[PDB]
Amino acid sequence: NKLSGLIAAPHTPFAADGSVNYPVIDDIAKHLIATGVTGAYVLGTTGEGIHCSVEERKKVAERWVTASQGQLDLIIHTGALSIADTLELARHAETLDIKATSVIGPCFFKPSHVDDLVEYCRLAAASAPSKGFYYYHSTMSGLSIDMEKFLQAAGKVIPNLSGMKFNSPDMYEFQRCLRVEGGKYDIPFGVDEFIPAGLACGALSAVGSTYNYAAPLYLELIEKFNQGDHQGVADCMDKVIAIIRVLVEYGGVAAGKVAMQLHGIDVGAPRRPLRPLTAEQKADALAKFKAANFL
Amino acid sequence: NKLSGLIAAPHTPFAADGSVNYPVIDDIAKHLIATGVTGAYVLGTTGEGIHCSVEERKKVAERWVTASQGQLDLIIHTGALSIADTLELARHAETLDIKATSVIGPCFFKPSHVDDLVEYCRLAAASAPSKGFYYYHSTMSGLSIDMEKFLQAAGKVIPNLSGMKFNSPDMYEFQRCLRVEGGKYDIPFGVDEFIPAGLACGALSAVGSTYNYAAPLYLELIEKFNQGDHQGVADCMDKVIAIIRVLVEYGGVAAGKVAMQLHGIDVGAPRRPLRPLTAEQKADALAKFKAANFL
Amino acid sequence: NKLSGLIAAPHTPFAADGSVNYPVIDDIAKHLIATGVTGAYVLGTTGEGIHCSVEERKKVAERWVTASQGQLDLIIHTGALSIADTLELARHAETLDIKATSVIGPCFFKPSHVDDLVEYCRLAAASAPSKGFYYYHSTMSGLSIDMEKFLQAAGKVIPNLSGMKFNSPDMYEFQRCLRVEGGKYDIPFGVDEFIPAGLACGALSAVGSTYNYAAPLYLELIEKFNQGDHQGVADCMDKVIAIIRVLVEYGGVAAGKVAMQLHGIDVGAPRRPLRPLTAEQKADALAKFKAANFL
Amino acid sequence: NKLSGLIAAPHTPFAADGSVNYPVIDDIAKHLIATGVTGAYVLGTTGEGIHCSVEERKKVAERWVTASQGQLDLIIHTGALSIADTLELARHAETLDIKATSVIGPCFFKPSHVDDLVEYCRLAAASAPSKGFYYYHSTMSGLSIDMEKFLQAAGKVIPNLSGMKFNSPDMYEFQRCLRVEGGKYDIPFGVDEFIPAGLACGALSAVGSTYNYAAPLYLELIEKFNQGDHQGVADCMDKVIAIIRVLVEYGGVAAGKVAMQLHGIDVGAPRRPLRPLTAEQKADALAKFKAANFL
Repeated sequence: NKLSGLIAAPHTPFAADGSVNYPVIDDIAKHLIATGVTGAYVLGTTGEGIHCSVEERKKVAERWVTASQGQLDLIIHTGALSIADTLELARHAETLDIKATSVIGPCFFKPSHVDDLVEYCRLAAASAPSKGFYYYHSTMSGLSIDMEKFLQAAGKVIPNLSGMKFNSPDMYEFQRCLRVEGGKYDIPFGVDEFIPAGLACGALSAVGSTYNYAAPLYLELIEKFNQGDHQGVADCMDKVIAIIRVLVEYGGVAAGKVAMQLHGIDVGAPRRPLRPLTAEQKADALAKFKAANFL
Repeated sequence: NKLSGLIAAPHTPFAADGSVNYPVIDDIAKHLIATGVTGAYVLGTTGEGIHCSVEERKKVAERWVTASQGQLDLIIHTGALSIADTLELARHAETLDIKATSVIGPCFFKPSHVDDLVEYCRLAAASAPSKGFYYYHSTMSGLSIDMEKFLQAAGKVIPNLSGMKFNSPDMYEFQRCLRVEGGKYDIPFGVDEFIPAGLACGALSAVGSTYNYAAPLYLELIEKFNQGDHQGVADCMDKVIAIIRVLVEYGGVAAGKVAMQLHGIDVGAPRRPLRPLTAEQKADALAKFKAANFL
Repeated sequence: NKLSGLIAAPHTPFAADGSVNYPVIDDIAKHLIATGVTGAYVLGTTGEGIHCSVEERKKVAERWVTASQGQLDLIIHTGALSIADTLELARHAETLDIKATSVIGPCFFKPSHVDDLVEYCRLAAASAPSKGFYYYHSTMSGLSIDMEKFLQAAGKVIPNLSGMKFNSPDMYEFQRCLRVEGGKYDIPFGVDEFIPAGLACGALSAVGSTYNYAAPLYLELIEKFNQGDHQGVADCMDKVIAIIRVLVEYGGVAAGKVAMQLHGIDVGAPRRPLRPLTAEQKADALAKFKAANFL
Repeated sequence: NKLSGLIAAPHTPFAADGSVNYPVIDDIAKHLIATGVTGAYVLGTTGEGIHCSVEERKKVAERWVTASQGQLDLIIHTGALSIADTLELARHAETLDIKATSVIGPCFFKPSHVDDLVEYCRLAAASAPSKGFYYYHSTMSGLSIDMEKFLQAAGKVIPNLSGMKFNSPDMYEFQRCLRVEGGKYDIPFGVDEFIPAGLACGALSAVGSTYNYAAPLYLELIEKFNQGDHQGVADCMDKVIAIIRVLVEYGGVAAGKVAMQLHGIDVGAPRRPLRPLTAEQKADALAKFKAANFL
């Protein structure tokens, strides 16, 4: 069963001292359900998964299950630089009522051959075997492996392979991945500000940080696209562009976290090494988000 | 005013000894006109302009004017690493019945500030003042200058600025450039294998190498896209993808030059430093182009 | 007290099933002491620190203390993508009889401003305050921050700053770092195959993987350098080059681990995602190490 | 046979309007001879060769022959993006009383295989067959070809191959190149700010821009290095570092051109696309050069 619609990549909320603020996960989940989002990609980049300890990540995933009350497709990102940590997280995720697990490409010792990336993913997927498995392809990992070649090789050895979260501007590679094995795999599209391109290139779902706080804007864009209203799509993209400008100026995680206050949710600052916003910067970011006129 | 439809970036034909084979330009131009292409972007990357001497480039541009008989919008790429060469080529282009001149970003001493790239373009545009002027933005130049900021700054000091040929996968930047100065500028889209993305993001024209030999395929794709026939676009992209695979395997210039034989035109090998294809490779490339089923 | 001489960056030994083989740490330590190495940089890149869990890393550091019996300067790399993990590791290292802790630059969310990298390091250093602190500068982290600027800023806020392990070919930057604050800081040089350059540019110590199994070769090179025997330095570098060729062919961690069998120590395979060597590759690597003629 | 000592890479002097100011070449050459420089690498990066037209480059090379009166080893850089230009420049250089020609790696269509770079060089060397031939390896070209493999392959098909100008921080690669074919080839070292590293790694000569105006400083550094006076080398490098800081702040070509005024020589501004210095910046750069205390 492939994903559909908008899947948020939610933040992990931190208290003033940087500890995980677990009850605020309930707030985020309720907001996602209310705004038409169909799922959550948990503890990925936007969720600062790699900023949390193994024990924090287990507790965050458990809280997402209880908070979502079966109303969201849940995908748990279990990736970490340590295979010990990854497999421990995968074994825990296997005990949860979730749709799938996922790992991003290791970004320090960078796999440079298809087979090496496949074997890393095979281990993670085999530790959560009764759940689906998505590779998380991100340009932030800096890998040079072609994702069509990866998907073809991984499909032969990972029996619970579901597909790939695609965080890359390479729309040619995206289209080739959609065609692997006769279209078998699920390739949720990961670049929010490319959404007209994703739709035109065959995306069935999109996973992204801005759907945490601007999902109705994108649901309107999708409807205008389906209705052939090209001017309406452009008008929606005026507002999408205005959002992205704030993320570029102030940092995607930091500014996106501030944006949650436009829905009454204080998810705290990012964790170091990410830089927090000053009070002046937070007020400027909120003002620019409001001027974007999407709420 | 603005370009429309498909603009081919034609090859420069070389004889067996590597000299320019000027009469074959007549053949290419007749083919472009016959297949519905509306213009030619001359002596760019596909045309190996930087592989030709100043005197060769002057004669090539003259031959395109004569060969096209007023039936193609002609844009002459005048860019070179030497400003002396660039301005000599621009002064010559100013004497020709052409639509516009254009320069690519200098790729050795790479401009790193907006104003530095603007001043280089300003000199080139001012030597062909009565023609339009397109900046050629290519990721091959390796510059880190944002194209929206460039276009805003360039518009203030280049009075014949027409816009920008956009050879980059950054669809967010593309959409911002389309919006500069209330949509004043012309931003032809340069990434053939992204054409559904470009169209969905507002492209009014496309400029590319594959329109030299597969224009009917892309004309059909554009028709299906304008009709909202999403499956039709994907079916066309099956064939586009098959073409691109051959260019990736054998080299874009080298394989595209071979593809011209499918229309009876021998444009020779690329010039060194580009590598020529062996007889066996040429035959394999032609077989793969035929199997792509676009003719 | 600045480091002196050769500091090995030891491997972490794994058993056949990938678990940590703690008693083999005793073997490595005894070999380092016997071959004239003065210290160990523990759980860095060569030690696959980021491949181990927090609990594994604590136990590995404890074993290095007991194994070394006060005969080695010990520097514990505590860096991890999670600040929670890093500070937990630093708090544990503070309880150990070691010289210093160290963190590498975070490589996913890459700090792009000096102050942001400084604050990350300040937190790690302040959790092991009674030990020295070395920043681990590695080109593998992909950061664009100038290390002289970093050291000048970090010196103002990190009171236990000792200096920097310098794993970069930028010998100009290296020389500037040696001069910060009148030469206050310790800059162990991290590129083994550059050692003549490091010596000529003022290095007082070198930290590296090849000193695990080839320390006498480099001790001879250093003596020849000090004695003005330029031909002897070149002759030693013939053998250094032969070693590096094997690391390039088969992987630095994987081939270096195999090299430990030339001293009777089986440190196992690298952990995934690093690729293990086949039996045929291991035999070829050992044969090439022996042909290098350094043992 | 092989170069020795310091080889300056001289500037090309431009008049106020950007035209070549040929008589100032006489001034530069007289200064180089007076200060003990043994050769000139002409129309390379520092000489802005790729900023000059073919006819300008011919006349510049002719002026260097006349101005130097047989007292400098002359190497003419003939490289250009167009093979037509390169071979025309090489044919002209073959008529001159010079030591060698040279080409830099093409930087737009980047050769990615050894044999492709070899064939480009082979053509350029074969058009000036009675002169030596140096490949110019520069990281500015952005090629990923290993220079030892290149030199081994090039030696088999280029009979007048002399060696390689080495502008890269990879001292391991440098040392391997020095060893090719039993040490046959000449590998002048191109990174001024690394000169202690180059000397320690076997350099017999250095080619660089700062030897245009600080040759006595580097002659003293070489003397101290050959004496094994490690503190003396470091004291000289204090002044080298101070020079390099000005080039980093204001641009290597732009600031180095200004530095020629410290010897009474006005070589003008760089050519566009390089940015000129304002009057205030020129005065600040000259003050910083004077404070470096090398004159």
